[PDB]
Amino acid sequence: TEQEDVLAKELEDVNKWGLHVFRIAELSGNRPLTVIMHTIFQERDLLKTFKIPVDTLITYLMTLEDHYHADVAYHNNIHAADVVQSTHVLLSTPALEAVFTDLEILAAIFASAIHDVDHPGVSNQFLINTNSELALMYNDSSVLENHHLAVGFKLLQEENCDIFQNLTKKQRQSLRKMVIDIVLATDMSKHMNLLADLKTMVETKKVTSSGVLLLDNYSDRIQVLQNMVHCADLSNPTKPLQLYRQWTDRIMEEFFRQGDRERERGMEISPMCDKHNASVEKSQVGFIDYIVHPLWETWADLVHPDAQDILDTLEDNREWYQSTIP
Amino acid sequence: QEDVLAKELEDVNKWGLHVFRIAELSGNRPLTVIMHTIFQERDLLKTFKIPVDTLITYLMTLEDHYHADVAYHNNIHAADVVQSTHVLLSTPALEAVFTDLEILAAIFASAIHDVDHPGVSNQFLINTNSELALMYNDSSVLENHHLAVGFKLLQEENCDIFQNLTKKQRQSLRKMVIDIVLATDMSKHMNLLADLKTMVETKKVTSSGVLLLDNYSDRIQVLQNMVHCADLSNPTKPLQLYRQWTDRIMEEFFRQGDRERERGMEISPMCDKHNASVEKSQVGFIDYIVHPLWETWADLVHPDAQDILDTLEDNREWYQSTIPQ
Ligand SMILES: COc1cc(C[C@H]2C(=O)OC[C@@H]2Cc2ccc(OC)c(OC)c2)ccc1O
Ligand SMILES: COc1cc(C[C@H]2C(=O)OC[C@@H]2Cc2ccc(OC)c(OC)c2)ccc1O
Ligand SMILES: [Mg+2]
Ligand SMILES: [Mg+2]
Ligand SMILES: [Zn+2]
Ligand SMILES: [Zn+2]
Repeated sequence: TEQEDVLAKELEDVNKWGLHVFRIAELSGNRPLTVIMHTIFQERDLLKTFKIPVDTLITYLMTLEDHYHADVAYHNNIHAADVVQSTHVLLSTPALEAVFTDLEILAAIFASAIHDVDHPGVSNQFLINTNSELALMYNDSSVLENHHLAVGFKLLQEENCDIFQNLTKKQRQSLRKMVIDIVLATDMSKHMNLLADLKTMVETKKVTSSGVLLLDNYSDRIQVLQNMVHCADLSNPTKPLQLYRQWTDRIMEEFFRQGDRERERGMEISPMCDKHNASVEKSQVGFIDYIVHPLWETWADLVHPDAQDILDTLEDNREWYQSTIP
Repeated sequence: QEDVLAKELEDVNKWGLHVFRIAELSGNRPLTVIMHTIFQERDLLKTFKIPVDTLITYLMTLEDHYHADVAYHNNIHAADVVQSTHVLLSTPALEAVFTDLEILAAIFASAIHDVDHPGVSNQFLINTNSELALMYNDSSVLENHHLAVGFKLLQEENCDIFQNLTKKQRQSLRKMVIDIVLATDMSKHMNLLADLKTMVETKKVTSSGVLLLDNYSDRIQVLQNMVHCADLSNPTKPLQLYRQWTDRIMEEFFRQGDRERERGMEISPMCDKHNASVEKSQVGFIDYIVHPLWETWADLVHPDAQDILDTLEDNREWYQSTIPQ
């Protein structure tokens, strides 16, 4: 119960950017997704709101967590827990106070939890180019993301796993649609289109008399949730450096293992996946400059000035990686 | 009785092929015999080095994955859509538009476009929480499944009709086939029609009247609308054919409505056998869907679709006359 006390203390940071998610994974016995989701559901009163039995929540979360691969270095249950917790912090931003309903909040957190389930540790392009069964099933289109949704939803049908058993039919239908719309938007090939649309929304943004974002139709509401989860998914370089560097080590391992499979198959090796011709530091600076900072600066504009500290951390971490190059 | 079948197959280039007769005379293999005939007529076996035995083995296996107990979405419909696409690809206004790989993709897409169809709609599959809708996240559920089956069957023994295509050819063909079949999702009708109207408004032609389509986006949109028109071509056929298609779709609709009734769900439009108006539904279908679509097609290929449009308007007038005052 001493370990349990230490875990509880660490979970006190669940509302903070920079939670010690790797320490939570160890202290929880490799159940970071289960314990962070349960803590967040308690913090947001979601079990009471949606009449979710606690044993059903825990059973589902444990089964979902089991369907992340413990043998992939990056796209595992720790990444899922991190994206869940990051989405939870973004949802609490002052610019969004009272903007989303409880069902939308539930959808965004559930989408984050399932968004990479059963990820094999290789990209959509690799699955397409190797004629995989997954790419055959999904017609080369959002292959991974369609699979993560189908698994996340199928698991609700296992014994004592239907956490949505007490929602109305209309609530379940709406939640299902929003979860699909959010996870499909995490397909990395959609990033540019998603950001272009977010930029349009910032350029045209409306704020209520209370100072919060005005979102008066489904398209705008879902677009904000899609970009929120995509920011959470691309949040590693915005975290304190000791967390960011562990994420870099993990993604590089997954990339290099994919590159080794590509090399052995005589395929051209994907960018950043050739361990014999890699520049990890240049690759992080490029990732920040071309992808992560454009996205996060736009998100920070949407919610100005709420995300200023996050953006400042991203910029400091860019400067740090750059300083290692010369 | 291969002589009568060969005679019937001599009409493979004509709108109004006796496809039901062919289905009967071929021992319920219209898809195989019509695909084979078209591949010969277009010299596709030589062009793509397709071994004839592989072609037949694949076609028979694909045909077997259409359900024999579904009245409309079966192998006869697949064969009809194939042959209708084959005729549309020969529209004079489209001469020189499409490459041989694009022709191959449109015909293969038509052949597979409804394979393994269970005889119920996407909305039925979604609202019944079916395994198919769970797999495909409620999005083009049937059409994703038809593509996955159609491609998976190429992996059966002696079924890889594309074995001698180059690697780039196979990649391009696969993408085009996916783009075409997913566009056959009926819920996309208005979007496709909009694309088609835009292409008509901005159409570039030679001084002969031949369409010039420079970019892939425009050409795939033409092929999407072409296969969609073929899919929605029953009311533009000779009336004796059209009336058989109406009988078949109504049987399939009513069976869906019977399953819906027994499961106590709301019965979909046209699916309630105790409350149906078959003839009014056909006139409505032509007025709101098939005629707008085919008139826009006819504008795109003006004036080469005028006989097809003529037949459609004749058949509309006939069905209207069957509705009493
Ligand atoms: C959307 O843009 C990109 C997407 C991708 C593929 C993504 C994926 O599939 O899993 C994660 C990958 C994003 C990523 C996360 C953490 C990183 O470092 C900690 C990192 O380093 C390069 C890259 C690569 C490069 C891109 O530019
Ligand atoms: C795109 O618009 C619609 C689509 C649909 C659903 C389609 C489908 O899934 O299978 C075939 C159906 C089209 C169809 C074909 C032949 C017909 O009669 C010979 C017919 O009669 C009503 C309707 C129904 C109504 C529509 O208006
Ligand atoms: Mg993902
Ligand atoms: Mg279809
Ligand atoms: Zn992810
Ligand atoms: Zn069809």
